[PDB]
Amino acid sequence: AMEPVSSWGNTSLVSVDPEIHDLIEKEKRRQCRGIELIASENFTSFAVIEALGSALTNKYSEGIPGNRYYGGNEFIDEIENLCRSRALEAFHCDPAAWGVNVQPYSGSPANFAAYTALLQPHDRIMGLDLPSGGHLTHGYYTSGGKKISATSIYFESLPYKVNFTTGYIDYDKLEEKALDFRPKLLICGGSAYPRDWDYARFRAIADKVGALLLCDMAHISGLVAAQEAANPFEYCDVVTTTTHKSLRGPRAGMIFYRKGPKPPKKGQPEGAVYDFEDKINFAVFPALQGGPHNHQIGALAVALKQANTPGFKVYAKQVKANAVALGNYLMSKGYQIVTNGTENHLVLWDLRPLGLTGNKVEKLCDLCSITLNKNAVFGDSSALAPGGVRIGAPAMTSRGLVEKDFEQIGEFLSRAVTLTLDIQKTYGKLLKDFNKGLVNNKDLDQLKADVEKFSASYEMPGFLMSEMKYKD
Amino acid sequence: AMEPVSSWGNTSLVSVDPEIHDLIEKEKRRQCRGIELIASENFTSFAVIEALGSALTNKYSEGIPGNRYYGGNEFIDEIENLCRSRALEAFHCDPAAWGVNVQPYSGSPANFAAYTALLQPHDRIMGLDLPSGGHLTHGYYTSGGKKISATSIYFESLPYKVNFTTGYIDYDKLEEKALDFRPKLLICGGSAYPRDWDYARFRAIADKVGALLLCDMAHISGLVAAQEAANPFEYCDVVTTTTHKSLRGPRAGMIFYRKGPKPPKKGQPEGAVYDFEDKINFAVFPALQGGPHNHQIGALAVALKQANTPGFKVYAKQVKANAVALGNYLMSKGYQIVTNGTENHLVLWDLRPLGLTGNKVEKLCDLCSITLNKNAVFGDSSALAPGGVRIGAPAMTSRGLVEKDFEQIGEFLSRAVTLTLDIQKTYGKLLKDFNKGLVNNKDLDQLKADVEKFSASYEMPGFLMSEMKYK
Amino acid sequence: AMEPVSSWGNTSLVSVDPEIHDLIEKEKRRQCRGIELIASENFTSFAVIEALGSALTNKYSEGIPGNRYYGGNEFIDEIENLCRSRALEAFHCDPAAWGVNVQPYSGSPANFAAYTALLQPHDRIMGLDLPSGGHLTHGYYTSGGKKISATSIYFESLPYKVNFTTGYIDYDKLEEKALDFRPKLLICGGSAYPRDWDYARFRAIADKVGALLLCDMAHISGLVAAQEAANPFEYCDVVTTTTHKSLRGPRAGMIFYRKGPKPPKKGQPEGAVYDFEDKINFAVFPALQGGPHNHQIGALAVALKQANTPGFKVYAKQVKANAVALGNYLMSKGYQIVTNGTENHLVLWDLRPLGLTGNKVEKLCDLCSITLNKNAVFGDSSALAPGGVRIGAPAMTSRGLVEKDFEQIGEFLSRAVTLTLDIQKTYGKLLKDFNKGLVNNKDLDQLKADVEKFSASYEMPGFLMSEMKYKD
Amino acid sequence: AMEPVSSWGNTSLVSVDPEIHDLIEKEKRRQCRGIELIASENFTSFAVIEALGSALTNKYSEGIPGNRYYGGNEFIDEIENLCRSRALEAFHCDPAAWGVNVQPYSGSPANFAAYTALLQPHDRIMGLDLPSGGHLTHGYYTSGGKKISATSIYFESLPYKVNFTTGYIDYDKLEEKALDFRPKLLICGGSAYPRDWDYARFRAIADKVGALLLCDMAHISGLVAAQEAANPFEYCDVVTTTTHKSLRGPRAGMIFYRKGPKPPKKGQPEGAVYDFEDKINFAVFPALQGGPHNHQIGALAVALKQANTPGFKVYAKQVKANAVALGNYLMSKGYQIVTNGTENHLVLWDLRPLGLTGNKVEKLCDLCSITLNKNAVFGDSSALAPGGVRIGAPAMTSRGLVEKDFEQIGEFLSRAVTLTLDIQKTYGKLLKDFNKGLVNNKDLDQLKADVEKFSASYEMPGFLMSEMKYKD
Repeated sequence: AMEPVSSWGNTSLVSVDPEIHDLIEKEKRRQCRGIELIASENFTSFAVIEALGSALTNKYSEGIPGNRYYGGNEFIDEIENLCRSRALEAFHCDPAAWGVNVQPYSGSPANFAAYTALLQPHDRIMGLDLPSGGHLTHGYYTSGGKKISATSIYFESLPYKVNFTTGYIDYDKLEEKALDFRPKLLICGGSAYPRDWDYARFRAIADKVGALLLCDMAHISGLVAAQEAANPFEYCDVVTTTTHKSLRGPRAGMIFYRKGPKPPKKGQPEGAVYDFEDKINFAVFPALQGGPHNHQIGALAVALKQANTPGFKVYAKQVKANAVALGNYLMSKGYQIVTNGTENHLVLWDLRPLGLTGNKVEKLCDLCSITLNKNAVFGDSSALAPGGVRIGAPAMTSRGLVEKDFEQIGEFLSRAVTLTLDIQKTYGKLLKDFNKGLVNNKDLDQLKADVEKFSASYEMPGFLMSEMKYKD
Repeated sequence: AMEPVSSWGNTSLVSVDPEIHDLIEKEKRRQCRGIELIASENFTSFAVIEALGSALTNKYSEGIPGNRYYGGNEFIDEIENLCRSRALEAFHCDPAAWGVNVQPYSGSPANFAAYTALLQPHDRIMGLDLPSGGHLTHGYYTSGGKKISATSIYFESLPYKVNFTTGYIDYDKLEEKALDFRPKLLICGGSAYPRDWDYARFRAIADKVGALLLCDMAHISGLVAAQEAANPFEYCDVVTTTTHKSLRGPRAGMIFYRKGPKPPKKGQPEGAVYDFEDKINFAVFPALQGGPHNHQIGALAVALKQANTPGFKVYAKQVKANAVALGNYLMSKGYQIVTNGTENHLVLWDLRPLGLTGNKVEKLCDLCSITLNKNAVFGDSSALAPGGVRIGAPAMTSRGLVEKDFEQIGEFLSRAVTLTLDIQKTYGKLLKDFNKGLVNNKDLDQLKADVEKFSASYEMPGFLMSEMKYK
Repeated sequence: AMEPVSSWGNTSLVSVDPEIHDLIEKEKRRQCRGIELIASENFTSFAVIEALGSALTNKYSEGIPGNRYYGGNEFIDEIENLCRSRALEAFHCDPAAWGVNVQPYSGSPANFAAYTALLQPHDRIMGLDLPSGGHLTHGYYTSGGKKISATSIYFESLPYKVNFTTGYIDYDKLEEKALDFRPKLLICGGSAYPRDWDYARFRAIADKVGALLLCDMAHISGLVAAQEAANPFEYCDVVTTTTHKSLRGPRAGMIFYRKGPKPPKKGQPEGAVYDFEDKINFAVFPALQGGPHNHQIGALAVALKQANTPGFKVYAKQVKANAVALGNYLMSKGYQIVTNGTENHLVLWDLRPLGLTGNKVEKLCDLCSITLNKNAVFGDSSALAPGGVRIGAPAMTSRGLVEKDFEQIGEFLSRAVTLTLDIQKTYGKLLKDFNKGLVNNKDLDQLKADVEKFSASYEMPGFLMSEMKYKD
Repeated sequence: AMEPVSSWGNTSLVSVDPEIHDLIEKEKRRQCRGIELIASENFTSFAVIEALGSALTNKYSEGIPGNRYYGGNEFIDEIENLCRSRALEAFHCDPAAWGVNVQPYSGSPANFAAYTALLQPHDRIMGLDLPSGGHLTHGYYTSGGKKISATSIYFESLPYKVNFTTGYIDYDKLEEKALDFRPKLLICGGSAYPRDWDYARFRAIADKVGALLLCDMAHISGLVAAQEAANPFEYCDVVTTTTHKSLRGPRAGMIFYRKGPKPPKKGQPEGAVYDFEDKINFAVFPALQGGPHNHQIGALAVALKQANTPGFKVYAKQVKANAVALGNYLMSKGYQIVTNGTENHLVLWDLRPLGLTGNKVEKLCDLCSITLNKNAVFGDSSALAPGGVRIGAPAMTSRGLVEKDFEQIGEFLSRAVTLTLDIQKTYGKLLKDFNKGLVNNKDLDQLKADVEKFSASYEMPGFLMSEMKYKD
């Protein structure tokens, strides 16, 4: 006789699996007690989480609204239709001119499905170089010829770079490379670029070379929705994105695409219309994915309602103000940040004038509950180790921090790199020598204590600190 | 001034987004007031759902445990390590001989990651034909040459088929085709095959052509774990799977791969070891995916603990017994099911002797709250419309139903097919004429009321019916 | 000062390069003192050879008539236009329905240019399996997965086979395979098939799968021109060929292609015309080849004028009659030939009922001035060594031999096989042991003397035996 | 009842095919009554032509010497062995360190076989841009992305260019592009570059990216053999070539390749040996070609003996001296040539200061029996039409012309461009209007008469003007 539904199927997690419950509670405390500066990280809302953890996971719904493979989809269809319509609203798109597919499981699935829809295998693609701040999904191969990204495995990629002196995208060199290489797809957007993008110039270049133009706005999508960044939809054919990061939603992806008549073009028929919609939907399903994750789609619909509010626009402004305040604090102490400022959510800190690598600063910061990541500076790939760190404002801004709180984060960071220099001075630059300073270091222990006391004093979206298992 | 954190960030869904809360409540009612017979569907536990909706969604953890790109992953690592060890335990794998990657976002990403790891672009692949019960991810192109599956877009696929007459896999024709085509990868496993798989013969055939052998056990993984189906790990190089369907977990995928010393093969260096682990891990990340969905991984760990219990084995046996009881009931009424029985969780009902297409039955059933799906029968890819339906036992067995209950489902299905025949008699075979009978049909109305009364009488996992909005 | 023009530039070969002159003279003697049974070989006319060795080699003429890259092509254009129209005439083609490109350097270039014109890289192709009598250029990979043919390197091939019992093409199994594999191109034609081809059935199969249909008629082109074989042009979209072999011309290739209105079809616009011409021309140049070999094209024009005569049809009839006579002779001695006959220029002799490999017979025959070649039988690839030999009539028919002379060739072959059996009896079946009987063998010596006396008694086209350096 | 062998088979071309005989005679007169300035053109010897037009055309010899598929090859083997040894000797190669395959049907087949042997489909290749003086076989795709060369269809090509100001190869931009693109094969060699090549620098660049280094020496091979050009074999892995053009042989190709121990390198296993020989032979046959053209191989053997003489070195010196004399003559009259000189067999004349396109000069020259061709200048591809012409010295040098005679060619070319300007002045720059001056133009008729009288005063290799049908 089967174990009754009430026993295996309705009992709470704490009773069914205490081991996993305890680990989630330790993770909740860790999220409270640290300074989260990873620029792709955020803390999403309880309401998002409630839709994410729901019976929507129980429904297979292959196809799209109106064109499903089987039945029972009356309410899945309303949810997905509402999610699509809220996505277009949040990004201020006319539905007569733009559509969206909200089924991609995450950002990288969204990008590969866009490529699969738009290109043939082996077609040429250009994206921002990884050491210049691009993302793996935009193409990456090593100097030894090893194809790392599946984009470089299944297509033919060539990167473009920032100017090695200024840290800005070298638009003239990109134009020159694209005229030589003739990509079928030109990608803009990136993961570690501290300035806004000139989409109008990308459109000029794409038109010269005959390329499709795609923007991957994953890192900045919250700023785009809030009209706190340049609008890629004004110039790009397709726009991909994650829904987490600065949009503060669940982990998922979206693909936006143009619809309707095409703008006037050289020697090509009158009345021509875009033909992206069917290709993109078909690439997502049946080509690449299986059943949608309807709980993710439901949670995304919640996130998009939350993003299309006056409150979210104030958040987006504060994210930017906090990044500027942190960058200015660091610069005031003599530190050097790439381009000497920022226009978005992140700062790139050049550690070479300190004689440090980002590997050392990242390792020491992680030991005092500050999470950031090493990052190449000025597009360099010849340095043994990356010469900088990337630091982002979205996550701590979501916990209510404002400029003065980010200036205190700046001083914690200044303390961290001072300790890092102290270790390197005492023990040396070699990592097995540097590691000697990371154990039994009372100054490091004290910085960890200060960081955790600071972090633990702010609110937290998504769960109630007052009810968590580990409150200290 | 920013909105307080508590306002946007801690308020419940019912208050933040009443529209979406209301649609989830309507869907909750729909799930426990219908007869869910879609063979890939199941109803997972509240414990899984609680880990799924958790703060684990807030952590980026690119890499694998012990080799992460970022810091702060001390507890993510413990969760993923526990998930991996529980997956190996559920499927009775020696960790010295098998590893697993639990990051694939779903079943289809798991398969494409496995192909990326093991194959070069345009390498040849063979899998069960979609009309014979295979899955899209095993390859599919149309008679017109259109490449539908990404597997057929980026690789070179060729399907193998069931026997036209018996409905069993034709292993002799498969071996003949594999000798001619010389796949680099032979895929076993399927989505609509009602019998178990001769893995030993797949290994014999793979060895004759020097192919890798992969089993996609997505549909039967719960039966495999409970040792209620033959074990593909005994013979396959790699096993991919979903974690929902018969395994009753979250939507996610896993890739299992051999590790350690290889068994003897002529032309193989003494001491040779498998080299799958690094290639599979690398294909998942950095090649294809980005950050893992750690809430899925935590929820999967819960599901794998629940699966590795005596209770789950009782469930898996009951799923099979319910599928048999339903198949036997239909055959007792004179209906025809493919291979005249089943060895797993599903039954294929051949509707051709009735003069009915699968879509007519699927449509009428959906209007009386019975969800199944049309399905080709005996590998047929000529017929205008599929000639059968596929019915699965996992989801309703999860609501506590046993053989007698599945015999009542059988009577509901008999009534549905009778009503379909009645409409076809009166309005005709053209779908545009048939549809006229689906409106203002008092027989159809009554069948729906009966089905929903029936479905209402059983328990429901994952949420409390006593708390739902629409009772 | 430079060497005077008349010294290096006008002096005869005999004086400029006595070493090569001597070698050509030894090869001329070899050609008219042996029995040439290689089914792909012929002996061409002096008039072809005079055009082949001419000042036409000095002219670069990239492009096609009416559309060259260079000037100075007035007379080259006239020659190439003549050659094209003579090609269409020789194969009874309406020039409104068919065109031809005569620039391919040889047969294998003609095939690859056709694939490049018609297909995308990695498209699927089906041709007759090499062990079933197909050609390497139709696709060939080993059981170990080694891609041997460029066709299998750059495209995706799958072969079809003869019936393993009867030796005929298994058309039902071909249709079954084509429906599964769905090639974009189906190839017919072969190098070692003793029967004619059911082109109507290939067309029915190609239409069922939507394939283009190509005939590589290289081996039988002279028979086709003479209307002594079924006409591939009635059913195939494209026909490729060598111009040597049974057509008796220089070594070159041609690609014929349909032009003008298409036959009725589903989903095809009314008034649709074939679109092969520009693609095939462009594939030959600029895609694959460089300057045409105008001496080849001039020599080909001569051969096509010679092929379109009553006398050539009599020759083609005689070729067939001689192959049948030889096959009948062998069968009357108890030997076995595949399909128990022939309908074209060649015979496939099954040596397995004699306990012999084709390798042994080919080697002993070669030492006795009989040239043929080993060949698989009944499509077998599992054997160690091929179990048969292929024998063709075109070359010795060109020296004037008729049925009774080919029956004498049969008796030489019987003697050769009897000698091979005697050697195998004395020295063994292992090839290394067998070879011991091929040195200082009195009966081998005698058979060689008799073969060469026989061969020397016939006329020889292409050069004057009365003027050659080595007459005895 | 066959036609007698002597009738179709031994009768002379003049009797068998008067139409073709007549056209070859017209082409013979055209060759020795005009000024041949096509830099890829030459006039080969009668001795070469005698081997080219010979019974060697009758022999199938698939395989290589010592590894043939069937028999009868005793003398074909001696010829091909002698051809290969004479090729290595003419290019001063140690046969322990270099091998050669002499079967490629022409230059473009030689290149594609080398690519098939060395590379996988879609591998990256870099070669000199067509507008910068490269060859189609090195890669070519249009600005619209149309893949023109098979090299660009089956592989992934990217060109490098000359400096737009100086006309020399821009080695710095080449190294920059190779570092970004990471080709598997770097190609040097070209069709319209007037300076020598820095092979040592190409090797430095190839080593930085791990590429193979191939030289296509087709245009300069006679200079390389004569040690009148830098030696590509010192630095390249593989060298391909035509055998016509400056080497003055038949139309054929060769692939040379290193063998034996590899030179020391970092990360290179000790004792490493080259692995090209089998891959290249196998690519030529069976992968790409069928039977060798043994008449081309014999004619090539002749040409290689003629090339390895002191007389040929004086020819190569004179070719270069004649190109310099012509370039200096044009510069003395105020014309501009690219790089202000030449180091090889050709000159590039920049017509832009005159307001002329090469199209107009080439067409007017063709009308007065001067054959040259238009050519892009300084790597420009933006012009509506090329701004230069390319002029080569090999063909007229082979008819015995020396510096004084090339200065008369220079004055003839000055007269041609002066008349071209006259037509343009009176009718206009639109080629539609320009053509109005090319008919019934008295100065144009007189220049033609002066050119043909001059040309008739020189000797002619390959045939006897005293025996030709169409004398003056």
